[PDB]
Amino acid sequence: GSLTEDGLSYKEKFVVRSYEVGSNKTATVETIANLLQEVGCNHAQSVGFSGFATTTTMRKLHLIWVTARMHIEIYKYPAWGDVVEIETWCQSEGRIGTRRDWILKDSVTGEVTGRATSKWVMMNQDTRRLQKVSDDVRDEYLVFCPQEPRLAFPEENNRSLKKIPKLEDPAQYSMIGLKPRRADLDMNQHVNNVTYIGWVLESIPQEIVDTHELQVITLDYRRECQQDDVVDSLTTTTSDSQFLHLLRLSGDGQEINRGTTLWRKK
Amino acid sequence: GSLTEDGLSYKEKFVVRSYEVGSNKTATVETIANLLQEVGCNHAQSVGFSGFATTTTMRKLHLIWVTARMHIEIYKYPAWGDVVEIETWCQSEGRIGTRRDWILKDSVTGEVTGRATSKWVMMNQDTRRLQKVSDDVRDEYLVFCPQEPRLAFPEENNRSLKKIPKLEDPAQYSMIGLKPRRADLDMNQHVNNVTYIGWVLESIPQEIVDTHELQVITLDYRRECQQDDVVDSLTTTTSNDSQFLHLLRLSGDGQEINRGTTLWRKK
Ligand SMILES: CS(=O)(=O)Cc1nc2ccccc2[nH]1
Ligand SMILES: CS(=O)(=O)Cc1nc2ccccc2[nH]1
Repeated sequence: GSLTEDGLSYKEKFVVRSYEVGSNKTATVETIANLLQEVGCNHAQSVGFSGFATTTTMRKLHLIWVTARMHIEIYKYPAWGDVVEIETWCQSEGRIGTRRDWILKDSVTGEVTGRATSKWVMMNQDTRRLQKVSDDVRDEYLVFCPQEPRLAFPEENNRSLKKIPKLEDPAQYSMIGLKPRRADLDMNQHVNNVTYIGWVLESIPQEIVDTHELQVITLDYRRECQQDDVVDSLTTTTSDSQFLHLLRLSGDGQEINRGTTLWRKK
Repeated sequence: GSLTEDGLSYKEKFVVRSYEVGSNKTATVETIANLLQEVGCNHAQSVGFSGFATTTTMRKLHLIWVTARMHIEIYKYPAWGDVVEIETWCQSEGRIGTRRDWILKDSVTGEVTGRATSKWVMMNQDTRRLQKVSDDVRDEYLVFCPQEPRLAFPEENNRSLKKIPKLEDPAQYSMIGLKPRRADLDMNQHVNNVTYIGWVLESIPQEIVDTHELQVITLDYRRECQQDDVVDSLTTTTSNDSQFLHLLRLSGDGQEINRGTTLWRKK
């Protein structure tokens, strides 16, 4: 991997692994999500940051970057043995936080096979309180981002910025009692954000998975699943096939995630 | 990746990923297991086989290669960003089946940081019945294996060939109600063999994990966990070092799926 000529974006190639593919022998959306996360960490390393991509000033204030929303759109999933190239860049969206974008390409043809966007906020790692981005912290990141707007999703009022509603009981489909295992944790012992995508998809029936391909997934992150927590995954068809998703703690029903998926007939 | 000069073994390098490491910021044993599986799959591809590594004759008879035992010994876990190089080769052990071995090295120093061995059997994929390797099928593989014995574990009576006993109730520690999710399945919709290693380790207390490093793991594969099965993971201490006896069984009737042992060293 490497920063591009201007040093304002990062590129990396990946060869799709045998354990990374589904029944179609093409990379799963969780593998795609893990590769986006990997190129994001490598971009942070290449410029001196750090998976919290922190400055020494944020480390002193116990401040970290946390994902608020992830949106992924796949046109063609890379097959087993194929090389996929991913370009990524960050951009501030005012005091709200930062946006990280990705573009996925086929290394052979050069065609865009997918794109992603994510919204991040600044949080005190202990109090879990959002303190919003200050000027002296903002200025430390501005030299690693382009000044002109560079958007993976430029269309006005696109799918990535749509408001997601709360699923109402009874759900059409459900997957109950989901628990994370040690392989679901990251290096800081927190549940990896990709696990939540997997948990959302657990409530999609096998008939949909076998006859359709996932085109779009949008996920909101509200609360973390704290290791010894149990998750319920709820899904209702809202339609192509569209679904509304809800992740909640098995006990009291506290919301952890809300999302939507769009699927195309094979 | 590539076959070595003699075409009798395969080598591949891997850069350790951020999501592949644990709390020590070094590759987990499940990441190591996935990388062993990947270089095994790439060795099969490089010579014409197709993750069952079958010949057209085995495909006609509905025969597959299935793991009976996996044994991994790690001296140093590769850190995040490090390149690890893995060499792998197969060798027949008569009509019983074949053995796949691995040697893990640090690409910078060249020192062996780990090694692994596995025993595989031929099974009919429909009836699940085992049968001895026929001479016509055996001959198809002989040209891709060395003739002289080449062992990752040559030792007189090494840990890789020790018989594992059945854990007796009550277990000291347990992790109940484990279920696989879609990411735990392979391309043929079966539970990936690496998931079982993860399930065994789920019953090790967090105090052991935080104060020790896993040195050896030996796992026997007896029965598959199907998509809709639920697993109970049982562990009892059997011991400077800490040793454990492990059992994976179906939550309901208590049918055994795996039995294993781990050895851990103080940090
Ligand atoms: C919310 S974030 O994307 O983790 C913050 C960030 N902004 C960056 C700019 C360049 C390199 C790494 C960067 N990490
Ligand atoms: C049970 S096994 O070891 O997966 C069968 C096998 N034996 C091989 C020899 C060379 C290349 C691939 C090979 N696959």
